[PDB]
Amino acid sequence: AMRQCAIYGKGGIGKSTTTQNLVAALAEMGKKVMIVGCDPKADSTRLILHSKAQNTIMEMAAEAGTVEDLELEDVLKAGYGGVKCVESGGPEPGVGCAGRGVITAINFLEEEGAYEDDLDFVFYDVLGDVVCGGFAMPIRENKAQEIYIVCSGEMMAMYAANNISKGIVKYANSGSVRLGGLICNSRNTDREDELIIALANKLGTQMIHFVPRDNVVQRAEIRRMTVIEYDPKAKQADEYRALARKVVDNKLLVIPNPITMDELEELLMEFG
Amino acid sequence: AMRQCAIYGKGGIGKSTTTQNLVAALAEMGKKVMIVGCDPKADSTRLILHSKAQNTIMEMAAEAGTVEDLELEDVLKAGYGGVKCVESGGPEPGVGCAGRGVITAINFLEEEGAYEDDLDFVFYDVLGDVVCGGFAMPIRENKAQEIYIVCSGEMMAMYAANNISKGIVKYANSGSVRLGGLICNSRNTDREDELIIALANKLGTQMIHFVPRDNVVQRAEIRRMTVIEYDPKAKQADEYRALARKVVDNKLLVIPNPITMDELEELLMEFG
Ligand SMILES: Nc1ncnc2c1ncn2[C@@H]1O[C@H](COP(=O)(O)OP(=O)(O)O)[C@@H](O)[C@H]1O
Ligand SMILES: Nc1ncnc2c1ncn2[C@@H]1O[C@H](COP(=O)(O)OP(=O)(O)O)[C@@H](O)[C@H]1O
Ligand SMILES: [Mg+2]
Ligand SMILES: [Mg+2]
Repeated sequence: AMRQCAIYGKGGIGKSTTTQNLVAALAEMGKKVMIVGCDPKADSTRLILHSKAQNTIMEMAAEAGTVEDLELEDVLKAGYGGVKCVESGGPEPGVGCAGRGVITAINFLEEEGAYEDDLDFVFYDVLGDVVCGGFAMPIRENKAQEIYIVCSGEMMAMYAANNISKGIVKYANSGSVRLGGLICNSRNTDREDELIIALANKLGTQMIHFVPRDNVVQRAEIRRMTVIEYDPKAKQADEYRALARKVVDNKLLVIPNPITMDELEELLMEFG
Repeated sequence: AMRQCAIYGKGGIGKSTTTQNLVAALAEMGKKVMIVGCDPKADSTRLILHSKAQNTIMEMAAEAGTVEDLELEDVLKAGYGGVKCVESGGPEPGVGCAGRGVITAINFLEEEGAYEDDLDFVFYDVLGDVVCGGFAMPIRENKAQEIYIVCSGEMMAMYAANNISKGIVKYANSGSVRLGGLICNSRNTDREDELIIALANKLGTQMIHFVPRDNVVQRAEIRRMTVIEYDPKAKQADEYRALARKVVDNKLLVIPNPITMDELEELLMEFG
C-alpha cells in the first residue's frame, strides 16, 4: 500500500516549502516518497533536486513528439534522500486550461508504473485558488485520498481552505477523498494557532501542525535546499519532523463541514 | 467614451480593497463608475454597497430561469457615490470552470446596455492566480483595455504579475489590451517601493502608486465601507485619492516584456 496525499492551499501560502520539507523529513526517517508537482509555477521539486526548477511533462512531451515518446526515467528525477520528483507543467497564460497538464501527468505516471509497491507516500502539490479542471482532478478522480490544506490566519487563506473543503464534499459519494487536516503556516501573529485550531474544529478536522515563520527557510531556499538538508540541527527542521510524524500517525480523514462567511468573519473578529 | 480597466493580481493581494477605494475616490471626484466583479469570492462590491457581498448573475439567472429573465436593474446595484456594482459569480468548487460566470456576466452587461455613454470608467476585479477560461476573457476578448496589476514584494505576487503580463503579450496581435501599471500594496517592508519600481521598469511599465499598509482599512471594512467613505480625512484616504488621480492621468499603456525567473530572483536578492 501507499498513502496518496495532496497539499492544497492558496498561492504563496507555503505549499511547496511545507511539502518539500515534510517529504525530506519522511525520507530522513526511511520512507520512500514521490512528489508530483501540480502547480503551473513548476518549482515544487527544486529544493529536493537542488535545482532552479524541473522541466515539466508538458514541455518534455512537446519536445519529444508525444507523451508516449517519454519514459518514466526521463521524467522522474531523484534528489535528497532518494525522493522522486516530477512536474506536470501547464499551458502558457491565456491559452487553454491552466490545469490541463495535471491530467496528462497523473495519467502518464499511473500508466508507466511510477506507483511501485515500495513507495510509502505520494504527495501532490496542487494549486488551490480555483478548484476546477486539472486542479480538481486529484479530488474528482480519487487520486489523493488524504488532503492537507496549508493556511494561515489570513482571511483569504481560510477562505481557500473552505473552498477546497467544498470540493471534497462535492465528490464524497464516489472514491475515498477526505480532508486529513489543516497545517498552519504562521504569519507570526498572536493567537494564530488557536485560530486555525478553531477553524479545523468547525470544518470537522484538526490542526495537524503549527509551522512557525523562520528566516532559516529563506536561507535554505536561496541555496536550493530544504531546511532538513541545509541545517539538520535547526529548530525549524525539528518543526518539519514533528509535522511529518503527525502526518504519518494521522488517522482522522473526514468529509468536512464547510462554513459560512459569517462563521469565518466571526472567527477572525473573536481572535482579534 | 469610457475607460475600461481591469485590476488583476494574486489572491489576497488587495485587488478588491484597492479597486473599491480607488473607485470611491473617482466618484468623490465626480466620475461615473461601474465595478464588475470577476472573482468567484464575489465580495468585490461589498464596500460600495455596505453589504455582506452581492448576489451574483449566475445565482440570479438560476433562480429566475435563464439569464434572459433578468433585467439590468435586477443585477446592477448602486452604492456610495452612485457607483454601480455587479458580481459575476461562478460554479461551486469542483464543478465546471471557475471562470464560466465571467463570460456570462460580461456578455449580459454588453447586451443589456450597461455600458451607457455617461459612464467614465468600468473596473473589472479579476482573479489572477490562473489566466484561463473566463479569467482570460477580459484580455482575450478585448474587454479591459487597461490592466493594472496589484502586487507587493512577495515573490508570489511578482510571479503573478509576470504571468498576467505573459497573457497580455499572447493577445497583443488582436484588440487593444495593454498593461497600464503596477500598484504596490505594501507589506510594510524596507525598499519595497524601489523593488516594485524596478520590476515595473523591467516589464516596460511604471509603478502607478505605492499604497501603504494601514489598519484603517480593516476598521473601515469591518463597517462595510471604503476608507474614502469611512474616514475622508484619513491619510490612507489621501493615498487612494493619489492613486485615482494617477490612473486618470496615466497615458502609458504597453505590451509588457515578461521577465525570467532569474531576473525575478535577482530583484529580490538585490533589494535584500
Ligand atoms: N515557515 C516559513 N517561514 C519562512 N518563510 C516561509 C515559510 N513557509 C514558506 N515560506 C516562504 O514563503 C514563500 C512561498 O512559499 P511556497 O511554499 O513557494 O508557496 P506556494 O507553494 O504555496 O505558492 C517562499 O519564499 C518561502 O521561502
Ligand atoms: N493597504 C492595506 N492596508 C491594510 N490592509 C489591507 C490593505 N489592502 C488590503 N488589505 C486587507 O487585505 C485583505 C485582502 O484584500 P482584498 O482586497 O480582499 O484581496 P483580493 O481581492 O486581492 O483577494 C483584506 O482583509 C483587506 O482588508
Ligand atoms: Mg508552490
Ligand atoms: Mg477580491
